[PDB]
Amino acid sequence: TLRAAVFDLDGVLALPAVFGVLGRTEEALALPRGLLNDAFQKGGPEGATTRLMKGEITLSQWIPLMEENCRKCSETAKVCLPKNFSIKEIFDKAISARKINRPMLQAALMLRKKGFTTAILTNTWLDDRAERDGLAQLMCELKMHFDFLIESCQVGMVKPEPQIYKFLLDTLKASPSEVVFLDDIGANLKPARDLGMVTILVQDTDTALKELEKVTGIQLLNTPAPLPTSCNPSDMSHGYVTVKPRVRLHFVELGSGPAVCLCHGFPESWYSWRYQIPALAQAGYRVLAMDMKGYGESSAPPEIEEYCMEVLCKEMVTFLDKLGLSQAVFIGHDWGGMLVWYMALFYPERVRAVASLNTPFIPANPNMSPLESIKANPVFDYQLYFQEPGVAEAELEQNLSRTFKSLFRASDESVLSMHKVCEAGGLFVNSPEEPSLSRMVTEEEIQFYVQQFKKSGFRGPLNWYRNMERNWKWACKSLGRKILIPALMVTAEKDFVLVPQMSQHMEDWIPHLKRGHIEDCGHWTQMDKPTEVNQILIKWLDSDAR
Amino acid sequence: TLRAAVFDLDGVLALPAVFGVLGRTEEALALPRGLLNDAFQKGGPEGATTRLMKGEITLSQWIPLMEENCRKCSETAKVCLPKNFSIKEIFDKAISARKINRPMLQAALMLRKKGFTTAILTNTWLDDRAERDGLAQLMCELKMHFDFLIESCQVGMVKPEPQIYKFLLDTLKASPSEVVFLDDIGANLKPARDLGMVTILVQDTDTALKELEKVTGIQLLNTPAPLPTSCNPSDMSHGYVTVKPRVRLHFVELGSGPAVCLCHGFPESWYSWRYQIPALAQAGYRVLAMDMKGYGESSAPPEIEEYCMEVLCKEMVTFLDKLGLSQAVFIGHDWGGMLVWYMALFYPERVRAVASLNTPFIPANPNMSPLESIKANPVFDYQLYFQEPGVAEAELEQNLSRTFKSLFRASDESVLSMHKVCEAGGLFVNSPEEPSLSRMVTEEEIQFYVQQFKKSGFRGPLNWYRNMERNWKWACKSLGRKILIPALMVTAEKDFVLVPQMSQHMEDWIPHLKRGHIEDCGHWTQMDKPTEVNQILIKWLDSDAR
Ligand SMILES: Cn1cccc1-c1cc(F)c2c(c1)C(C)(C)C(=O)N2
Ligand SMILES: Cn1cccc1-c1cc(F)c2c(c1)C(C)(C)C(=O)N2
Repeated sequence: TLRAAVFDLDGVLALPAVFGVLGRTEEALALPRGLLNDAFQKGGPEGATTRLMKGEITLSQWIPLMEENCRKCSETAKVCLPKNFSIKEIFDKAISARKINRPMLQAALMLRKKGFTTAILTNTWLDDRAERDGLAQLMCELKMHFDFLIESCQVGMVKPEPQIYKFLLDTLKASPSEVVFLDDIGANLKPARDLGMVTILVQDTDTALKELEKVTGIQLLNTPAPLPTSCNPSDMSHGYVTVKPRVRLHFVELGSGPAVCLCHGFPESWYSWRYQIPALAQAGYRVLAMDMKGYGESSAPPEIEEYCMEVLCKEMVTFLDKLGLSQAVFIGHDWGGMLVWYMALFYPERVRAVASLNTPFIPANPNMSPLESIKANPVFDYQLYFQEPGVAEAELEQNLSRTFKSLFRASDESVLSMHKVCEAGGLFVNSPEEPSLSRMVTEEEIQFYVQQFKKSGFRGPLNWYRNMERNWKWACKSLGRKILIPALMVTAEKDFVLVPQMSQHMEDWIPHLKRGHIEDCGHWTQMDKPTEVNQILIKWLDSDAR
Repeated sequence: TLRAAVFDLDGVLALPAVFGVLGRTEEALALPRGLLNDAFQKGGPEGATTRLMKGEITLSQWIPLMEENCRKCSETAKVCLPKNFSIKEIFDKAISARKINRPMLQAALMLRKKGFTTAILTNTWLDDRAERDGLAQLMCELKMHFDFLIESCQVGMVKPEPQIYKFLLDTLKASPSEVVFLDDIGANLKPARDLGMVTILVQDTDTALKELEKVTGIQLLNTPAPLPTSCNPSDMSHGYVTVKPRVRLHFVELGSGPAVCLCHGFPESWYSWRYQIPALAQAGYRVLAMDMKGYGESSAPPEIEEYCMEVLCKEMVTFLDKLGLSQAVFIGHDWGGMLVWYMALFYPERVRAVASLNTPFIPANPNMSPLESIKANPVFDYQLYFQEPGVAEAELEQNLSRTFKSLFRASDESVLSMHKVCEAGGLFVNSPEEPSLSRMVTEEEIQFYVQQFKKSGFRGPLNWYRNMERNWKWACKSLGRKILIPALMVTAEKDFVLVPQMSQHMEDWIPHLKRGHIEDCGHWTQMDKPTEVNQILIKWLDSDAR
């Protein structure tokens, strides 16, 4: 029975293959067929290319050796290479053109999801070209999805030498009959077959996957669209900044490029952005996913006033100061969404661009007390229930698993009434003791939230709702302003509290506002519709945040 | 007696002042004298500019109000503004041209060093212009050096209103006669004087500093060249990455731009780069200063083999993988310098550029055992003393303060023999019990190293020297290679072990090698000659690492 799947890189996980460009170049330059492929393999195991693949020499050292082989081959074939003939130019273009073979990667991802050990085994080189970063990026993206990456230039062995296959088997800790090995080079398949491994000769991806599906008995073709890559908390870089003596802020950090600061809502975590973190970093951004004040590994002081918007915003500015960041793009959800609009209003110099999921920008009404305003809309009753210190803490802390399982549900799964929370005595009075697991979350994801909330509970988080008067007074100072920096408002069709219609007057305050809208999306936007969130954010970041 | 110094921003800490550009524009466009300055102040406390300075409106909202005032003023003066007249263009240029008044900042820095509380008090605006980052950067650089920053647009008050001066005094927790206040606007000085503060009307910086020196009795002009900005450990962003189950790497992080990974030597810390961290981040780089494996907050497993170059380099590659970085520039010192050359040789795709301080690149000699090679040069005897597990640990751990005070000394202060360390029975056998403090370090800096080494001691650090055979075998695999990526070798004139002459054959292996050389510099390069190190690294980074 199979338990391991091994994939080649060139022509398998990445397309188009380089040997294809050797042929394509021959045809474009009208050179004899096979001339470049012949000069590339010249000397066989004793040749320049084998030395390169074994890591004896670098790619830049190899380039003139290939040029000499090309001259030798042309002399014998009684032809002339063109005037502007350049091996460097040919390989730069080929490497740059090679992209991840997305259906092959998805199949590798599905096999690993079903318990397979996966590896990439590749004949590759030590790339020291000025343009080497393109390939470093491709390898980085690919390698994260596999248990092992075995590179010929690191191990000093190449396919089709028998020892590299023995090295592979030892690395996998598997017998040959337990392995499926995919390669586009027939000669590189022979030793794996001779050892007793299941082998697939990859020409077109579709046929290769049909063979792979047949042999593993796992559906790989025609599958439902997969979710984006998520985060394993123990594999992330964890950052910590002291913003003031008693307050430290925790964040998770991934990628390079313009800083993108993600601000979660209530009662959440940096982990609420798990589906966005890998995608935004892959899109070319340095992601900083916060544990907002009162949450996770960030400090949670007990005082109400520590959670007013003015204090929270000041602390986020200090956070940027201590990291040496003059700006960040601020993306918020729920309470995080409210905070980011206020960052844009009070600290526009520090905000590269601003985006909110669900939370609209609504200016303070200077002619009405904030308590009066909240009372006017019945959907906001939960916010009145959250007022009295200790009441909501007791209900939410009673059974953490029940709390998160009852809260984190899709629009067509909610056990929460929301109407008359105070009158009914709580949010969960008509909710089961042992809620079913929502289709959005796994038990493991629920337990992460349970583990995080064991540290500080719900006091700090609830305090975000306990500064209505304080926030109203501060917000009133901004009434003559407009938000004129790049801005995006993302509405969720099925958020029954933060309804899309509530955002309708935003253009009055944010004339250049851009929008996104997610159909069949509830309150927990990032985990409800991660693919759609990623598409909207990446498109907006690339056009408006640079 | 004075204990607080307050500085204005425009025309005091930053030059040239904006009001100067209003005058300069008038002259360039041959407009009536004072026309633009008059339209700028139009309406006094009731005008557009006061509203802007109080934070009622943003800079982008203010621009058309200023345009209207300019039209009104021109109509009255019976003149016409030019065809291409633009307030936005005038202010963008002015803000962009304004730079930090370096001698004023140095004086503020000296006063704070001598126990003064320092603050910036400024009439400023909420900047939402597309080009706002330039100013966000300037404010960031400036604010870090002061106890307080009071901005008119945040507090809703402006100079010369009396309340802002009362707010300042309350913020400083000081009586008026205890404050010296510097401003380039005479009208903005009057309320501070009326309260009883010492005031200085800033025209030219030199005269302002003479007045400031006279009143405080502290030398501010003609001072010796100050050291670069250092790091306060509790004010840094601290990062943590698990590279494998039992190994976590700690780093300090500052700035934005291309990733620059700093790798210290033996027996050091991320803190050895304290003078480089702020300077490189200010130069436009994202600095990652490591605690190398075995040190500080990084893991320190006991096994010798955990510290061989192959393992250390693999872990640094995983470190990049987990942070989502395809490359970093690697800068090393001592053992860190050896590691970075090997990163360049084995992982060139992951190394944007490579630099070493003191440590030359010397290829393995395949015809001689590494132990034989070390024996040939008497200056390397300390490395033989470090071989036997437990011997050097006992001496180095006996008295941490004595260890660091004896080690960290300039070339003309060393109590260390280095000749016949084994024979004499130790490095400190002819060293005092209570060494004097070297001119390079403070007692506080020594205690930081003492505190760090209390966690794991010297086993992990010494193990870096205990892999001669293992490193020699691995290094031999790279003998056919050349380092062809951007590289810098920095020699230190007075390093008596890693002598400049030892680097003389490097061009044979690194043909495109760039060099730096520091006169009167010992082994502890970063703290010995921080200004010179900063100059060399920044110049090389900007030309070769992008
Ligand atoms: C955040 N929160 C805490 C307790 C209850 C909520 C909460 C807040 C909302 F905006 C919202 C909801 C719950 C549902 C799912 C009903 C919805 O459709 N919108
Ligand atoms: C790093 N180290 C640990 C114990 C002793 C040293 C050590 C290493 C050196 F390369 C070196 C020195 C000490 C001095 C200061 C003599 C010098 O000029 N060069």
